[PDB]
Amino acid sequence: AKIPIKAIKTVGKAVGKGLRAINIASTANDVFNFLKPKKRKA
Repeated sequence: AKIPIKAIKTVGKAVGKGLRAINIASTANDVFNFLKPKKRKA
């Protein structure tokens, strides 16, 4: 049916936001620990 380009783009958008969601979630991890100097106390 008339829905090719929008078909591949639609799926590409899913995997695109899905893979990224895992990325922004992956970067948030290392980062979440990146701002943790040796301080420890307070």
